[PDB]
Amino acid sequence: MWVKILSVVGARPQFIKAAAVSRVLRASPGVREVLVHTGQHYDDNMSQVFFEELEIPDPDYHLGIGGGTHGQNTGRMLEAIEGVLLKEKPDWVLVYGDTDSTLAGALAAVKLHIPVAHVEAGLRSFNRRMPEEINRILTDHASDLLFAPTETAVQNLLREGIPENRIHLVGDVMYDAALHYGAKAERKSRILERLGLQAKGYVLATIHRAENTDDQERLRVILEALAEVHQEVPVVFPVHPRTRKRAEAFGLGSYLEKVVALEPVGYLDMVMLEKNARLIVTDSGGVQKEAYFYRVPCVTVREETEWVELLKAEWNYLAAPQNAKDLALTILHRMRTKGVEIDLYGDGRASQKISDFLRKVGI
Amino acid sequence: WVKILSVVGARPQFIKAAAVSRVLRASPGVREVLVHTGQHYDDNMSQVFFEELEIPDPDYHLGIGGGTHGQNTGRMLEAIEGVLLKEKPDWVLVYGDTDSTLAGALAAVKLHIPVAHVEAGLRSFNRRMPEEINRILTDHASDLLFAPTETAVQNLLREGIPENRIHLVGDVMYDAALHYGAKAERKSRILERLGLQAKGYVLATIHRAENTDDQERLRVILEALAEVHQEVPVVFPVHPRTRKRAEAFGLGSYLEKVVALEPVGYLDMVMLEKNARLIVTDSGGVQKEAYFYRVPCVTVREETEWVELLKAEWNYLAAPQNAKDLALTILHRMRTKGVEIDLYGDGRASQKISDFLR
Ligand SMILES: CC(=O)N[C@@H]1[C@@H](OP(=O)(O)OP(=O)(O)OC[C@H]2O[C@@H](n3ccc(=O)[nH]c3=O)[C@H](O)[C@@H]2O)O[C@H](C(=O)O)[C@@H](O)[C@@H]1NC(C)=O
Ligand SMILES: CC(=O)N[C@@H]1[C@@H](OP(=O)(O)OP(=O)(O)OC[C@H]2O[C@@H](n3ccc(=O)[nH]c3=O)[C@H](O)[C@@H]2O)O[C@H](C(=O)O)[C@@H](O)[C@@H]1NC(C)=O
Ligand SMILES: [Cl-]
Ligand code: NA
Ligand code: NA
Repeated sequence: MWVKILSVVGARPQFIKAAAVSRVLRASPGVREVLVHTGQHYDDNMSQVFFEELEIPDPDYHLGIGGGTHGQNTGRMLEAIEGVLLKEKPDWVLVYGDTDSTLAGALAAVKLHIPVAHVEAGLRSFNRRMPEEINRILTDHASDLLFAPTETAVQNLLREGIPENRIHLVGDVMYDAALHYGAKAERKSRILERLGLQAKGYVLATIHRAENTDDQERLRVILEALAEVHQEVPVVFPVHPRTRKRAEAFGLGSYLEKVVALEPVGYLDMVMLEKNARLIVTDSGGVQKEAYFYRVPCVTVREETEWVELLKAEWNYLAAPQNAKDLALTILHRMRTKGVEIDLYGDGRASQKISDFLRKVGI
Repeated sequence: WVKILSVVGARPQFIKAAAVSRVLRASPGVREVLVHTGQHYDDNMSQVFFEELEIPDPDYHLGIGGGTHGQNTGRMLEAIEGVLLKEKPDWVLVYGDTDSTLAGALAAVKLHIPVAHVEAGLRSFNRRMPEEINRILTDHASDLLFAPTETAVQNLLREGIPENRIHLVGDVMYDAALHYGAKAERKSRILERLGLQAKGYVLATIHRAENTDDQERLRVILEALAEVHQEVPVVFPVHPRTRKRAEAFGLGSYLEKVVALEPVGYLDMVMLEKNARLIVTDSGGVQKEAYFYRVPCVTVREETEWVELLKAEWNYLAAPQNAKDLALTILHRMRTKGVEIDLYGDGRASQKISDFLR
């Protein structure tokens, strides 16, 4: 009954998913966990704070890979992860989400015949210019187990020819995380006090996607829209490090001063900011869902989302950044809104469902 | 004019690329760029194809190979992208199903460079085969899928890939046989060199890992071929890895018993194929080629991706479970043939491909 299960994680949102899962595997008797941190997120506010606050053991391995092209990053990680797998020889490799790390892990494993399970499988944007879209498609096609969080994702995998018996709708482990760490956030966050905000008295924003930050006019559209909204309702913005580097390089730095621009916060503070906001504006996948978790209206600053159920339930609304004036107006309009009551993403036990499937599979 | 960059790493990919190159040189507004990833690198596994099939010197040799899946693929992924960044082609073409193919496709698609897969949609339905993974992942990464067969088309549709991205163009390896057949007739002296009479010998190639990494399977095969040899000469251009495995397991004496050769160039292979009474193989290319020349084929495997060849009775599967059983199957199939049928197209697969890229 001694099974070794190795998780590959590279970034903040993967650390959070792995926490939810690791919490449950830690209670599985006879399961040894190994964690490989690939190196993409290394700053202590992007990485270690997740390990501390979320109670995750330090990574068994730090590969320290990041900062180059898709080829460099992905190719160096593929070779580096495979080296770990030949030594650790796990029974299962878990990969999470849709980064270059995810694919590099799936691909390292599948060629060694090591069973791979994709946590958060079958999400599609249908925009292959997104690197994440390639990553999750190829990942999914290389996996033995596909842990789908929604029915859309199930349907996506069936339509690409993947057999039912490898597909499991288990819900979203990020809902487990919100459920299980909520009380701890409540008890230990002092972020509202420290910023001097009260409930329903601000708007929360995050923005980090390449399409939005790698293009000067697009980024300007966003920051100027945020500064405008700030006039009517205060705007709290924990700026991703790369979003700060890009704003700076572009001369848009002045705009961050016109809002409540913070550094990245940890999960417990993030939970309290999200729970207590009037509205959340984001280009993050995870924040989209978490907005819904706390029944706070969301605007997503993208041309599409993989989380289509949120749009359909009216909790989310897309606003591509074409014009600052219009984007501000949309944000203020949507602050007045609410979606319909509905249960998405499961019961908070997606991680237990995952654990059960891993041990009782037949390897 | 439009820039079309081809990634090739192995013998069969040089052959496929030869046929495609032949069309693209003659195309009005096409510049061709060629990347050799470095996977096959002897003269008899590489250079001989460039010389004999009139393939222009590659623009880049990456010189990668000989490591694990992780090493070869990751390093190819990094190096190929470096080339794509300099060259910025309009199309990337990848071929077959090796690690080179997947690395090429994945380098390109993240840079928004349209990828087209030459030989798309083949499936063994055994995902423990590395190339099965490679061609699945490649097909889902590509923009255009050049399928050689109906089965391949159906495989691609079943996986959700839209019919507007799927072109059944036949097989560029049929192009190559057709378009370099004369040349081979003119230049090849190998039958004479080896004292062989047309249709007085059997041709064998064996290189798949499931047959060469398993000592029992390889012994079964090499004993079977030695037995067959007693009835009708067996000629065997031995893949170098296959030689190494045979020597490693102590099976070198079975190679001595047949007419074992080193790998041969394509012109010699065409001549050996044409003129063989029967072909015994685990190669994908060679089983098709057997059919091209209406020579009965035995495939030493439990399945093949080329299922039409079994259906048409030109090919027959023979798993290497027992040396004498395998030999008897081989001798039995020598005096069979399959039905009249036209597979793999008319020899203008490459022309159809060229047209679609504009
Ligand atoms: C490339 C891309 O943008 N793909 C998607 C990407 O995730 P996300 O976009 O959500 O990145 P993030 O926003 O950095 O993190 C969110 C968390 O940080 C917390 N968060 C956020 C800010 C902060 O200051 N502090 C926090 O604790 C929040 O509370 C959240 O819990 O990578 C994910 C992954 O690979 O696993 C994919 O599953 C995912 N795909 C989908 C479809 O949602
Ligand atoms: C992993 C694997 O085995 N994948 C398959 C693999 O092909 P093959 O097995 O045919 O390799 P090979 O036999 O070394 O070369 C044949 C040629 O050599 C010539 N040949 C052969 C021997 C010789 O001594 N001299 C020659 O000129 C012959 O006349 C032939 O023209 O690689 C192909 C590729 O990636 O393009 C895949 O498309 C393919 N997948 C399928 C489905 O067939
Ligand atoms: Cl690096
Ligand atoms: Na659930
Ligand atoms: Na001999």
